[PDB]
Amino acid sequence: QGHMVTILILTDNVHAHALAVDLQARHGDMDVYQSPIGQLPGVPRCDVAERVAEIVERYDLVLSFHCKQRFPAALIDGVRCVNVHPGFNPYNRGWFPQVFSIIDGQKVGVTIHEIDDQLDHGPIIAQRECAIESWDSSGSVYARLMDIERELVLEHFDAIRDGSYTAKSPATEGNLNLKKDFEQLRRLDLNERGTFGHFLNRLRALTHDDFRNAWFVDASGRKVFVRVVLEPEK
Amino acid sequence: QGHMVTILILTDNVHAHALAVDLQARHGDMDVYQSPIGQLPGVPRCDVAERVAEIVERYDLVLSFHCKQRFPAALIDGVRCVNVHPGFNPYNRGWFPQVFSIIDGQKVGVTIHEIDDQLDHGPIIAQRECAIESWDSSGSVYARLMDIERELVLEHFDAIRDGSYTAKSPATEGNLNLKKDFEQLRRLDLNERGTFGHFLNRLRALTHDDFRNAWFVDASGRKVFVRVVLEPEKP
Ligand SMILES: Cc1cn([C@H]2C[C@H](O)[C@@H](COP(=O)(O)OP(=O)(O)O[C@H]3O[C@H](C)[C@@H](N)[C@H](O)[C@H]3O)O2)c(=O)[nH]c1=O
Ligand SMILES: Nc1nc(=O)c2c([nH]1)NC[C@@H](CNc1ccc(C(=O)N[C@@H](CCC(=O)O)C(=O)O)cc1)N2C=O
Ligand SMILES: Cc1cn([C@H]2C[C@H](O)[C@@H](COP(=O)(O)OP(=O)(O)O)O2)c(=O)[nH]c1=O
Ligand SMILES: O=S(=O)(O)CCCN1CCN(CCO)CC1
Ligand SMILES: O=S(=O)(O)CCCN1CCN(CCO)CC1
Ligand SMILES: [Cl-]
Ligand SMILES: [Cl-]
Ligand SMILES: [Cl-]
Ligand SMILES: [K+]
Ligand SMILES: [Li+]
Ligand code: NA
Ligand code: NA
Ligand code: NA
Ligand code: NA
Repeated sequence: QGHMVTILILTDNVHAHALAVDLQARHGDMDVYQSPIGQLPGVPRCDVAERVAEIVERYDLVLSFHCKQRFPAALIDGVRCVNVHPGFNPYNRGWFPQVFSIIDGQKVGVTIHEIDDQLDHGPIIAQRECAIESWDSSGSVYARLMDIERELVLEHFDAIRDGSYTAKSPATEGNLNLKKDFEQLRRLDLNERGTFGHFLNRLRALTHDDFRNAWFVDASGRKVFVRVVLEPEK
Repeated sequence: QGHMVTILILTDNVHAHALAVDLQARHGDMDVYQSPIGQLPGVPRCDVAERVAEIVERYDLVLSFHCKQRFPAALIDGVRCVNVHPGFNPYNRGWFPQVFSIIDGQKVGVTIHEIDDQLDHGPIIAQRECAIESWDSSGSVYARLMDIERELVLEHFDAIRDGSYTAKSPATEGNLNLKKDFEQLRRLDLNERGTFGHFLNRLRALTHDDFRNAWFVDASGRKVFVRVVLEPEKP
């Protein structure tokens, strides 16, 4: 690779974009793009499936953040690809890890890994845990994860740039959540039974700033959105 | 007796006190005090238990506009006393009625009644139901209760003043909740089992603006306060 690694950053996430802009300031020989479905205003857009040859020619590393789908096989063939996933691989791989970890008690955190042909699966370069508190919501754990992502990436950047790491596969496969798994959690069945703790975990997992995630339908057919506000005694 | 009725209002609640002040424009011979329990800024105090004899001598009618001090027998027995109560008697008498009605499905509303030795008991002069929607909390219901209280009082004030009504006791005793019943409800047991509906009713019942009412203790012993935000979908 040597001393001049040309880097393509791909992300649709607002925090990771901001981090990428800081990396570009440090690195220089870097372009930062979003996908055809990103919502970052003014950020150049790249359809990776259609631009493979061009990417393989121009860049020495592709560094994605919070990637949701597989890369083209040819891209993997042609160029080193690394992803930054805001989960603790291999637990709750896939969509919105802290939502699922609030519910199931698995670790959450940030994982830098090589990209293979399974989602959030390839060999791990670096990772960092984020402890979840009994008062946390999705929103509050996520803000900490974004801080962790920044710290972790900045710590390991030169090694990622230089390829001077040796990544290691996780010992187990873990589990994967899909977009549809999140959507399925949103509907609250008023007749569902459980413990109060189970229900509070559900609510706090679906609480993320003012997103209208959780809803129920009342006996008259009216939909009602729900979120919780949790505050530890101090 | 119209203007010849000399009225005392005892009130410990900001909304009820504002209503009392408004009534003072409609009726000259009316005094407004808070009890020793009140924390209303600038409002003069009257200790009802110490001042019973003078109250009975000087007034023709005593109104409790959410007075927190219990009226002793000598007061209630010696002058007509009327309560304006933010519950629908005889259901969930006593403390914070809408909290308990959100959970149990009993009616809530406002009741104006003559006072006797029991709490929120006695002949009903007027009352009005407040509906509770699936998205309501204690705070949202209570705000409507204060609007209902103002409506009902303004409607019935002349009859109340003059004692011209024919009041009727409720046919059943209903049920009574005290401050301790609310303190106990506050604490959420994480191992309690129930329906999601039942749980949401508990949380919204304990949700009232930014009051830190509901709490649980986590596995490590840390207390955590909880409230819910419910928003119905707009058409
Ligand atoms: C102090 C306190 C209040 N609240 C809410 C629920 C309450 O219904 C509402 C108003 O509270 P408050 O203390 O102004 O209570 P009031 O509305 O003045 O009524 C209380 O006193 C009257 C003398 C009695 N007739 C009532 O039955 C009793 O509920 O605020 C809370 O949710 N938590 C609280 O700690
Ligand atoms: N005779 C009488 N009947 C009433 O219905 C009545 C009065 N007086 N006076 C004004 C007001 C008093 N209302 C109440 C309502 C609830 C409690 C109550 O829960 N008491 C608790 C102790 C409360 C504390 O520790 O702060 C108890 O355990 O008795 C007390 C007074 N009131 C109607 O509105
Ligand atoms: C899109 C979306 C996100 N979120 C929360 C959970 C996500 O972890 C967080 C960040 O969302 P987003 O930036 O879409 O996801 P990512 O971290 O995968 O780039 O926002 C919701 O709660 N509801 C939603 O509908
Ligand atoms: O209520 S909706 O889910 O339909 C719209 C969500 C709007 N907000 C999402 C969260 N951002 C803040 C970042 O989480 C503000 C806009
Ligand atoms: O958090 S505490 O419950 O100790 C105190 C909260 C005080 N707030 C009560 C609600 N009012 C608004 C009126 O309902 C504002 C202050
Ligand atoms: Cl949040
Ligand atoms: Cl169960
Ligand atoms: Cl409220
Ligand atoms: K290949
Ligand atoms: Li009362
Ligand atoms: Na290349
Ligand atoms: Na008189
Ligand atoms: Na005086
Ligand atoms: Na008298």
